[PDB]
Amino acid sequence: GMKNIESLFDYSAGQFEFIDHLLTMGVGVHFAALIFFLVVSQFVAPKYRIATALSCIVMVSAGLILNSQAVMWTDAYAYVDGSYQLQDLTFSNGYRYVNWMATIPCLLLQLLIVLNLKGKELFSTATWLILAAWGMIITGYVGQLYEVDDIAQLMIWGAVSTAFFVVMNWIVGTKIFKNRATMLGGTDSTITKVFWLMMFAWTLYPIAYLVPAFMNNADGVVLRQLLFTIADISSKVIYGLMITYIAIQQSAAAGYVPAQQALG
Amino acid sequence: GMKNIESLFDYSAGQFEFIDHLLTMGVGVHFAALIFFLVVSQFVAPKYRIATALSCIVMVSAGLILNSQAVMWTDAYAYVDGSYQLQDLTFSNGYRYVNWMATIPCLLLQLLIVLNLKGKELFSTATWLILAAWGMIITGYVGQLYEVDDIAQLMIWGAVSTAFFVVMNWIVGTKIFKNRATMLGGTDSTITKVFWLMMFAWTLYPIAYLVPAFMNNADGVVLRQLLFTIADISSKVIYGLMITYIAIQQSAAAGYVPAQQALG
Amino acid sequence: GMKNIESLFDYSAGQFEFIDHLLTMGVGVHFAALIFFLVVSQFVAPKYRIATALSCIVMVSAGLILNSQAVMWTDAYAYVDGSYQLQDLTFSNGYRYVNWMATIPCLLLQLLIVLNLKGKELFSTATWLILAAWGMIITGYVGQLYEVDDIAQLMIWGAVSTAFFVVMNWIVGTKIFKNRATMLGGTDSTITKVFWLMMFAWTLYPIAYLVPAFMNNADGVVLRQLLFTIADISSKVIYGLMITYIAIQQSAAAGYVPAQQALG
Amino acid sequence: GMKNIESLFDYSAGQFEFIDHLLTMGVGVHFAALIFFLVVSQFVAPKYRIATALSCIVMVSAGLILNSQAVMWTDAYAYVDGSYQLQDLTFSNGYRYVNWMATIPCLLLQLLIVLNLKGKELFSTATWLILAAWGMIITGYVGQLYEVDDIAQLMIWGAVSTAFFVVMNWIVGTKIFKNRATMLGGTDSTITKVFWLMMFAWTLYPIAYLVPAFMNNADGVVLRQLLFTIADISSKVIYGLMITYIAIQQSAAAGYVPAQQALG
Amino acid sequence: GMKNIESLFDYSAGQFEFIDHLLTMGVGVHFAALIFFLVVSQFVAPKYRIATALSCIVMVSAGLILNSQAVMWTDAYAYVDGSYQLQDLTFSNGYRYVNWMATIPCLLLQLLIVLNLKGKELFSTATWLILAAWGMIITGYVGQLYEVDDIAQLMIWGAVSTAFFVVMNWIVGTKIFKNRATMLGGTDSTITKVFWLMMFAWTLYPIAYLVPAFMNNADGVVLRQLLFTIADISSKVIYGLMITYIAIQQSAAAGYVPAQQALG
Ligand SMILES: CCCCCCCCCCCCCCCCCC(=O)OC[C@H](COP(=O)([O-])OCC[N+](C)(C)C)OC(=O)CCCCCCCCCCCCCCCCC
Ligand SMILES: CC1=C(/C=C/C(C)=C/C=C/C(C)=C/C=C/C=C(C)/C=C/C=C(C)/C=C/C=C(C)/C=C/[C@H](O)C(C)(C)O)C(C)(C)C[C@H](O)C1
Ligand SMILES: CC1=C(/C=C/C(C)=C/C=C/C(C)=C/C=C/C=C(C)/C=C/C=C(C)/C=C/C=C(C)/C=C/[C@H](O)C(C)(C)O)C(C)(C)C[C@H](O)C1
Ligand SMILES: CC1=C(/C=C/C(C)=C/C=C/C(C)=C/C=C/C=C(C)/C=C/C=C(C)/C=C/C=C(C)/C=C/[C@H](O)C(C)(C)O)C(C)(C)C[C@H](O)C1
Ligand SMILES: CC1=C(/C=C/C(C)=C/C=C/C(C)=C/C=C/C=C(C)/C=C/C=C(C)/C=C/C=C(C)/C=C/[C@H](O)C(C)(C)O)C(C)(C)C[C@H](O)C1
Ligand SMILES: CC1=C(/C=C/C(C)=C/C=C/C(C)=C/C=C/C=C(C)/C=C/C=C(C)/C=C/C=C(C)/C=C/[C@H](O)C(C)(C)O)C(C)(C)C[C@H](O)C1
Ligand SMILES: CCCCCCCCCCCC(=O)OC[C@H](COP(=O)(O)OCC[N+](C)(C)C)OC(=O)CCCCCCCCCCC
Ligand SMILES: CCCCCCCCCCCC(=O)OC[C@H](COP(=O)(O)OCC[N+](C)(C)C)OC(=O)CCCCCCCCCCC
Ligand SMILES: CCCCCCCCCCCC(=O)OC[C@H](COP(=O)(O)OCC[N+](C)(C)C)OC(=O)CCCCCCCCCCC
Ligand SMILES: *C/C=C(C)/C=C/C=C(C)/C=C/C1=C(C)CCCC1(C)C
Ligand SMILES: *C/C=C(C)/C=C/C=C(C)/C=C/C1=C(C)CCCC1(C)C
Ligand SMILES: *C/C=C(C)/C=C/C=C(C)/C=C/C1=C(C)CCCC1(C)C
Ligand SMILES: *C/C=C(C)/C=C/C=C(C)/C=C/C1=C(C)CCCC1(C)C
Ligand SMILES: *C/C=C(C)/C=C/C=C(C)/C=C/C1=C(C)CCCC1(C)C
Ligand SMILES: CCCCCCCCCCCCCCCCCC
Ligand SMILES: CCCCCCCCCCCCCCCC
Ligand SMILES: CCCCCCCCCCCCCCCC
Ligand SMILES: CCCCCCCCCCCCCCCC
Ligand SMILES: CCCCCCCCCCCCCCCC
Ligand SMILES: CCCCCCCCCCCCCCCC
Ligand SMILES: CCCCCCCCCCCCCC
Ligand SMILES: CCCCCCCCCCCCCC
Ligand SMILES: CCCCCCCCCC
Ligand SMILES: [Cl-]
Ligand SMILES: [Cl-]
Ligand SMILES: [Cl-]
Ligand SMILES: [Cl-]
Ligand SMILES: [Cl-]
Ligand SMILES: [Cl-]
Ligand SMILES: [Cl-]
Ligand SMILES: [Cl-]
Ligand SMILES: [Cl-]
Repeated sequence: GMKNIESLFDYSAGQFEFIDHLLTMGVGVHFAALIFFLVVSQFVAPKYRIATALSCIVMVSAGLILNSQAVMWTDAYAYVDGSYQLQDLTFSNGYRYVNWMATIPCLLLQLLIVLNLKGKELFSTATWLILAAWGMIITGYVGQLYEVDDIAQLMIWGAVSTAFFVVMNWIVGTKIFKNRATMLGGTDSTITKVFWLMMFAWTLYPIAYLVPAFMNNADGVVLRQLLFTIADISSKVIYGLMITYIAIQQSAAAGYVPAQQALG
Repeated sequence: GMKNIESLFDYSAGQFEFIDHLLTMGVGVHFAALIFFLVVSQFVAPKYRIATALSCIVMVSAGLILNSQAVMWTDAYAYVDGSYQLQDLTFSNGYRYVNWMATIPCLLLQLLIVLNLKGKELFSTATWLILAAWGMIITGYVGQLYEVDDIAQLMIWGAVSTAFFVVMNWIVGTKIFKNRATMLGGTDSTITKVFWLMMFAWTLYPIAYLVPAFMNNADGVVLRQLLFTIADISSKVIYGLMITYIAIQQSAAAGYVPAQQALG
Repeated sequence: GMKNIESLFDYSAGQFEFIDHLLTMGVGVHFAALIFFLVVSQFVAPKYRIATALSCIVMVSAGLILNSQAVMWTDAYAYVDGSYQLQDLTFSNGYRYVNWMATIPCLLLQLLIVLNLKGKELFSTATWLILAAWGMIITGYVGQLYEVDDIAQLMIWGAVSTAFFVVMNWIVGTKIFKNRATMLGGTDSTITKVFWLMMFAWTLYPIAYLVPAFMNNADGVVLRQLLFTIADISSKVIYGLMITYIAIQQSAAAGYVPAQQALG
Repeated sequence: GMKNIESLFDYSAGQFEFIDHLLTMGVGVHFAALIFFLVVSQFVAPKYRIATALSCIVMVSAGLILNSQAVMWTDAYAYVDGSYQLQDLTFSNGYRYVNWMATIPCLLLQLLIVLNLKGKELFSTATWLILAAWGMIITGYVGQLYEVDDIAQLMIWGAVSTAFFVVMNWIVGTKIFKNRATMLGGTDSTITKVFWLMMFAWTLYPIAYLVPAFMNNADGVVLRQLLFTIADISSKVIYGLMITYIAIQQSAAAGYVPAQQALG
Repeated sequence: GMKNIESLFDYSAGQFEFIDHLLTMGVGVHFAALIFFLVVSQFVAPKYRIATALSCIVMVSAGLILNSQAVMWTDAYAYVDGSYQLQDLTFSNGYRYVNWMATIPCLLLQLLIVLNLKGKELFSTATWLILAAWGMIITGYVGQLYEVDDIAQLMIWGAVSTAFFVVMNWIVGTKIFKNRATMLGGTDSTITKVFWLMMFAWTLYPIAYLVPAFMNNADGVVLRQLLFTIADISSKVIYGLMITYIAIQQSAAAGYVPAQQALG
C-alpha cells in the first residue's frame, strides 16, 4: 500500500521527537534567513540584486514545505502503548521532490548572475541547467515510488537521475572554473569554496535517496531526515549567505557606495 | 449528492499523495514569487509599476486559495483499509472558479499597461475584457455544477463559456499585435512569447473542465489536479516574470536609471 | 436557543460549498488589496497618504474577520446523511457587526481627507460621522439578536438603525456635493462615481439584514452571504481603489512628482 | 480546581457568541493599527520615531495574546443541550496579565519620549515606572488566583497592586503637568487629553479585576470581557494614535519636512 | 519510555495555566521585538547594520520555536478529573536545544561586530566561537536524553557541555575587555553591562538543565519553564536592544547623520 518507508515503522519517543526537533528547526532557519536577505539586499548593487532576491524565493518556498512536513509528522502519528504509530494519514518525502522543481532553478540562476554571465551566454546556460535539473528531479520522484515495493526499480531510476546530475554538475563546474578569474573584489577565492559547498551539500540528497536500499528501518528513517536537514541548511541558507557575500564584495569593487559603506 | 467527481472516488496512497504534493508546491511558489515581485519593483519606472503591483495581487490571492484547497484535501479524506476515503467534508474545485473573478482581471490589466495603452483606450479595453471574463467564469461555474449529474449540461454551459473566452482572446490578440511595434527596449520579441504562453497556459483550463466528460475516475482526478497546477504556475507566476521583465526593459529604454543599473 | 437563522438549517453540498467558496474568496481579495495599497502609497503625496493608510487598516481588519467566518463555517457543520448539518458550535454574523465599529470610521475618514476638508471642519465632521455610525451599528447588532425569535423586534431596531444611516448619508452627500468643485486633477467627476458606489454598496447591508423577514430558509442564507460578499468587495476594496486613484490625481495636480511620474 | 470564574459557568448562545465577537474584533484592530503605524512612521522625525516604533511593539504583542484567547474560547467550550459548556481545557485571563509585563513599559516609555524628557531624567523616570508597573502586575496576577477560592485574598492583593498603580499614576501625572509647557506645535492641549484618556482607560482594568467580587455569574463574565476590550482599544490603539499625532505635530514644529508636508 | 520529565506529571489547572501563560507571552515578545529592530535599523550605519539584522534572525527563529512549544503544550494535555494529564503526544524541550545551533552563533557574531573586530580577527574568532557553541549544544542535547533514565549520565554530559561553555565565555570575555577601550560614543560603559547581562542570562540555561537532578516534580517543571522564559527574554530580546543601542551610539560618533538625528 505505502510508498515510503517512513510509514512502515513505529518510533520510540526519542526517535519520533528527534525528527520533530529537526523538522521544526528547519522551518525557522528558512524564515529567519528570509528577513536577513531582505535587510542586506540594500547593500548589493542592482546589477546583482536579482541574486539576493532569488535567495528570498528559495527561503519562502523551502520554509513552507518544511512547515507542511513538520505538521504532517505530528498528525500522522500518535503515541500508543509506548510507541508512536501511524494513524489514518501517511507521511511521505515527495513534498520535497516536487518543490525542487522550483527551487533548484533558483539556486542555479543565482550562481550564474554572480559569475557575471550575461546575455546569450546567461540565457543558454540557464536553459540547459533547468532542463537537466527537471530531468534529474522527475526521474528521482518516480524512482522513490519504488522504495517499499521494488528496490531494483529504485536503483534503475536512480541511475538515470544520476546521469542528469552529472551533466548538471559538469556545466556548473565548467562555468565556475572558466569565470573565476574575472571575479571582482577577491571573490575568485570565495567562489571556489562555493563550488565545494555545492559538491558536498548536493551529494547528501542521493545518499538520502539510497537509505531504503541500505538501512530499511526506523534508524534509517532518522538518518534520512537528518541528511535532508543538513543538506537543506547547507545547500540553501549557507549557500545563499555565500552568494550574497560575493555579491556585496563585487558591488563594492564596482564602486557601489552602499556596498563600500557596508564593508567600512 | 456531490457536485464534483473528486468526491466520488477512493484514492491509492500514491494518487492521494501525489495530489497533496502538487497542491502544497503551488502554495509556496505563489508566496515566494510575491517576495520576488516586491524586491524587483524598485527597478520598474512608476509609469509601469502598477503592472508589477498587480502581480503581487495575483500571487497573494491565488496563493491563499491553493492553501485552502491543500488543507481541505487532507481534511476531507482519511486512510482506511488501505485507501484514502471521503469523511464528513467534501472536496470541490469551485474555490478556483470564484477566485478567477478577481485574478483574471488583474492578469489582463497588467498586459494592457506594458502594451503602453493609455486613457480612453486603456479604460475601454479594460472594461470589455473584464465583462468578457466575468461572463466566461460565471457560466463556467454553473456548468461545473453538472459534472457528476449531467454531462449534457456541463457541455452546454461549457460552450457558452467558450464563447466568452474566444471574444476575450480576440481582443487580447488584436491589442498585442497592433501595439507590438511601439514596444520599447526590443520587447516586441518578448511580448510575442507572452501571447503564445497565454494561448498554451489558458487553454489548459477548459481541458481540465472536460475531464469528467472523458476520464471519470481517480486517474482523471489526478490529471485534472496536475493540469490546474501547471496552468497556475504558467499563467500567473511565469507570465508575471515575463511582464516584469518587459516592464524593466522598457523602463530602461525610457531612461529610468534604476532600471538601467539593474541591466548593467 | 439560536440567534441567527444560519444555525437553523441543513444545507445541500452545493449550497454549503457555494457559501464556502464566497467566504474563501473574500479573505484573499482583502489581503491582496492590502499589498497593492502599500506598493502604490509611494505615489500619493504625504498630505493625502493617510487616506491610503486607512485603506490598509480596513483591508487587514476585514480580511481577518472573513478569515474567522470562513473557518467557523467549516467547523460548525459536517456532511452527514447527504446534507451538511450543525455540530457542537454555532455560526453567526455578529462578527461582522462588531468589526464595523472600527472599519466604518476608517472608510468615512478617508473620504473626508480626499475631499480636502481641513482643521475644525475635518474634526467636527469626523466626530458627528463616527457617532452616527456607532449609533447605526449598535442598534443593528441588538436588532439581529431577534432574527429567530421576534421579527417585530428585528424591524423596530432596524428602523432606529436606519435613522442613523440616513443622517450619516446626509452629512456625506452634503460634504461631497459642496466640495466637489474644489477637487483637483479632474476628480470632481470621479468623486461623484464614488458617492453612487457608496449608495449602492452600503444599501446591500440593510437588505441582508432583512432576509430573515422575507426569505427564512437555506436559500435566504445563501442570498445573505452573497450580498455580504459583494457589499464587502464594493464598499471596501473597490471604494478603496477609487479613493487612491483620486488621491494620486490630486497629488499630481498639486505638483508631487512621484504622482506625476506614476501618471506619465 | 479552577482559578477563574469564566470556567465555572455555562453560557447561552448569545452570551457565548457576544464574547467571541469581542475577542475576534480586538485581534484585528491591533493588527490593523500595526500597518497604519508603519506607514505613518515616515512622517515622524527620527528624534521621536522610537515612540511610533513602541506602538508597533504593543500592537503585535497584544494582538497575538488576543488571538490566543479567541482560539481558546472556542476550544474550551462546546454547544451541548442548548448551552455552551466547558470541555477538557480551561479558559483563563492570566494571558493578559503576563503580557502587560512587556506592554505596560512600552506604553509608558512612548509618553516620556514625546514629553521630550532626555538623558538622566529619561532613564531614571523609565526605571521607576517599570518597577512600579512590574510591582502592580505581579501582585495583580497572584491576586486573581483567588477569584474562585478566596475573595478576601483577591481584595488584599488588589490593595497592594493598587498601591503601585497610584505611585505610577503620580509619577506620570507629575511629568505630564511639569512638561506640558515645553511641548511644541500646540500639543500642550493634546497631551492633556492623553492624560485623561489614560485615567479613564487604565481604570477599567481594576474594575474588571473586581467583577468576581460583585457579579459572580455569566453576566459578569460578559461584562468583564467587554471591559477588557474597550480598555485594550482605548489604552493601546487610541492612545497610540494620539501619541503619533503629537509626535507629528512636534516634528513639524521642529522643522522636519516630511512632517510639514504630511500636515500641508 | 519518556525522555523528559515534563511528560511524567499531572498538573493542577493553576500550574498548567501558568506555563501556558509563560509560553504564550514569549512568542509575542519575540515577534514584537522583530518589528522594532526593523524600524530602528535605519538609524544604524551600514558598517554595523549586520548586527541589527542578526537580531532579526534570532527573533524570528526563537519566536517560531516558542510558538511550536506553546501549541504542543495545549495539545499534549487535557483536563480530566480535575487535573491536566498527558494524552497521545509527548512534550519535550529538545526543540530549543536544536534551535540554539542557529541562534547562539547569531548572538555571538552580533557582539563581535559592535566590538569593531574586522578581517582575520573577525573570522578567526567567529569560527572558534561557533565550534565551541556547537560543542556545548550537541553534548547538552545528548545529556538531556537521560533526564528520566539516568541522572548520572545527565551530569556527565553536563560536565562536558560546561567545558565548552567555559571556553566560549573565556573568548568572549577576553575580546570584550581587550576592545572596550576603542569603543566609540561612550559605549565602553555600555558594553560592560552587556557582558554582565550575558553572564546572568546565559547561566540560567545550565540551571534549567539541572532541575531533574534537584526538583523532579511538577513544581520543578514550572520552575524550568519560568527559567527558560526569563533567559530567552534576557538573552535575546534585551541583549538585542542593548547591542542596537550600542550600534546607534557608535554610528553617531562615526558621523552617520540618521543616527545623530535619532539621538537629537
Ligand atoms: C521588545 C519587548 C519589550 C521589552 C520587554 C521587557 C520590557 C522592558 C524590560 C526592561 C528594559 C529593557 C532594557 C532596556 C533596553 C536597553 C537600554 C539601552 O538602550 O541601553 C542600555 C542602557 C545604557 O546604559 P549606559 O551604560 O549607556 O548608561 C546609561 C545611559 N545614560 C548615561 C544616558 C543614563 O543601560 C541600561 O539601561 C541597562 C539596561 C539593563 C537591562 C537589565 C534588564 C534585564 C533583566 C530583566 C528581566 C526581565 C525579563 C522577563 C520579564 C520582561 C517582560 C517581558
Ligand atoms: C542514486 C544512485 C546512484 C548515485 C549515487 C551517488 C552518491 C551519486 C553521486 C554522484 C556525484 C557525487 C557526482 C558528482 C559529480 C561531479 C562532477 C560531474 C564534477 C564535475 C566537475 C567539473 C566538470 C569541473 C570542471 C572544471 C573545469 C572545467 C576547470 C578545471 C580546472 O580547475 C582549471 C580550468 C581551473 O584548470 C548510484 C548508487 C551510483 C547508482 C544508483 O543506481 C542510483
Ligand atoms: C469546454 C468545452 C469546449 C471548449 C473546449 C476547449 C478546449 C476550448 C478551447 C478553445 C480555445 C483554445 C480557444 C482559443 C482561442 C484563441 C483565439 C480566439 C485566438 C485569437 C487570436 C487572435 C484574435 C489574434 C489576432 C491577431 C491579429 C488581429 C493580428 C494578427 C497579425 O499579426 C496581423 C498584424 C497581420 O494582423 C468545447 C469542446 C468547444 C465545447 C464543449 O461542449 C465544452
Ligand atoms: C432595515 C430596515 C429598513 C431600512 C431598509 C433600507 C433598505 C434602508 C435604505 C435606506 C436608504 C437607501 C437610505 C439612503 C439615504 C440617502 C440619503 C440620505 C441621501 C442623501 C443625499 C444628500 C444629502 C445629497 C445632498 C446634496 C446636496 C446638499 C447638494 C446638492 C447639489 O446638487 C449641489 C451640487 C449644488 O450642492 C426599513 C425597511 C425602512 C424599515 C425596517 O423596519 C428596517
Ligand atoms: C482593585 C481594588 C481596589 C481599587 C480598584 C480601583 C477601581 C482603583 C482605582 C484607582 C484609581 C482611579 C487611581 C487613580 C489614581 C490617580 C492618580 C494617582 C493621579 C495622579 C495625578 C497627579 C499626580 C497629577 C499631578 C498634577 C500636578 C503635580 C500639577 C498640576 C498643575 O495643574 C500644574 C503643574 C500644571 O500647574 C480597591 C477598592 C481600592 C481595593 C480593593 O481591595 C482592590
Ligand atoms: C550543568 C552542569 C554543570 C555546570 C553547571 C553550571 C551552573 C555552570 C555555570 C558555569 C559558569 C557560570 C561559567 C562561567 C564562566 C565565566 C567565564 C569563563 C568568564 C570569563 C571572563 C573572562 C575571561 C574575562 C576576562 C577579562 C580580561 C582578560 C580583562 C583584562 C583586562 O581588564 C584588560 C586590560 C584586557 O581590559 C556542573 C555542575 C559544573 C557539572 C554538572 O555535572 C553539569
Ligand atoms: C528562474 C526564476 C526567476 C527568473 C528571473 C525573472 C526575471 C525578471 C526580473 C528581471 C530583472 C532584470 O534586470 O533582468 C535582467 C537579467 C538579464 O539581463 P542582464 O543580467 O542585465 O544581462 C546584461 C546583458 N544584456 C543587456 C544583453 C541582457 O535578467 C535575468 O537574469 C533573466 C533571467 C534569464 C534566465 C531565464 C531562463 C529561461 C528558462 C527557460 C527554460 C524552461
Ligand atoms: C479613525 C481612525 C483615525 C486615525 C487618524 C489619526 C492618526 C494620526 C496620524 C497623523 C497623521 C497626520 O497627518 O495628522 C494630521 C491629519 C490631518 O489633520 P490636520 O493636517 O491637522 O488638519 C489640517 C490642519 N490645518 C487647518 C491647521 C492645516 O489628522 C487627521 O487626519 C486627524 C483625523 C481626525 C480625527 C477624528 C477624531 C474624531 C474622534 C471622535 C470620537 C467619538
Ligand atoms: C528595570 C529596567 C529599567 C531600564 C529601563 C531603560 C530605559 C530606556 C532607555 C531609553 C531608551 C529610549 O527610549 O531612547 C534611547 C535613546 C534616547 O537617548 P537620548 O537621551 O535622547 O540621547 C541624547 C543624549 N544626551 C541626553 C546626553 C543629550 O534614543 C535612541 O536613539 C536609541 C534607539 C533605540 C535603542 C533601543 C532601546 C529602546 C528600548 C525600549 C524598550 C523598553
Ligand atoms: C534545496 C534543494 C536542493 C539543492 C536539491 C537537490 C537535489 C538533488 C541534487 C537530487 C538528486 C537526486 C539524484 C542525483 C539521484 C536520486 C534522486 C535525486 C532526485 C535525489
Ligand atoms: C490564473 C487563472 C487563470 C488564468 C484562469 C483561466 C481560466 C479560463 C481561461 C477558463 C476557461 C473556461 C472555459 C473556456 C470553458 C469551461 C469553463 C472555463 C471557465 C474553465
Ligand atoms: C465594510 C462595511 C460597511 C461599509 C458596512 C456598512 C453597514 C451598514 C450601512 C449597516 C446598516 C444597517 C442599517 C441601516 C439597518 C439595519 C442594520 C444595519 C446595521 C445592517
Ligand atoms: C494594555 C494594557 C494596560 C494599559 C494595562 C493596564 C493594567 C492595569 C492598570 C492593571 C491594574 C490592576 C490594579 C490597579 C489592581 C488590580 C490588579 C490589576 C493588575 C488589574
Ligand atoms: C537564546 C539561547 C541561548 C543564549 C542559549 C544558551 C545556552 C547555554 C549557555 C546552554 C548551556 C548548557 C550548559 C552549559 C550545560 C548544560 C547543557 C546546556 C546546553 C543547557
Ligand atoms: C441544491 C442547490 C444547488 C445549487 C447551489 C447554489 C448555486 C450557486 C450558483 C451561483 C452562480 C455563480 C456565481 C459565481 C460568481 C460569484 C460572485 C462573487
Ligand atoms: C534516544 C534515541 C534518539 C536518537 C537521536 C539522538 C541524536 C543525537 C545527536 C544530536 C544532534 C543535535 C543537533 C542536530 C543537527 C542539525
Ligand atoms: C509541476 C510538475 C510536477 C512534478 C512531476 C512529477 C512526476 C509525476 C509522475 C508520477 C505520478 C504519480 C501517480 C501515482 C503513482 C502510483
Ligand atoms: C466595543 C464593541 C461593542 C459594540 C457591540 C454592541 C453592543 C451589543 C449589545 C449587547 C448584547 C450582548 C448580550 C447578549 C445577550 C443575549
Ligand atoms: C516573564 C516573567 C513572568 C512573570 C509573570 C507574573 C509573576 C508570576 C507570579 C507567580 C505565581 C505563579 C503561580 C504558580 C501556580 C499556582
Ligand atoms: C574584569 C573581568 C571580569 C571577570 C570575570 C567574572 C566572570 C564571572 C561569571 C559568573 C557567572 C554568574 C553571573 C552573575 C550575573 C550577575
Ligand atoms: C576540480 C574539480 C573536480 C572535482 C570533482 C568533484 C567531485 C566531488 C565529490 C563529492 C564529495 C565531496 C564533498 C566535499
Ligand atoms: C491636575 C489634574 C489632577 C488629576 C486627578 C486624577 C483623578 C483620576 C480620576 C479617575 C479617572 C476617570 C476617567 C475619566
Ligand atoms: C518601586 C516603585 C517605586 C519607585 C519610586 C521612586 C521615586 C520616584 C520619584 C520620581
Ligand atoms: Cl547596479
Ligand atoms: Cl526545496
Ligand atoms: Cl515613470
Ligand atoms: Cl486564481
Ligand atoms: Cl504632501
Ligand atoms: Cl468589516
Ligand atoms: Cl530627528
Ligand atoms: Cl497586553
Ligand atoms: Cl557604514
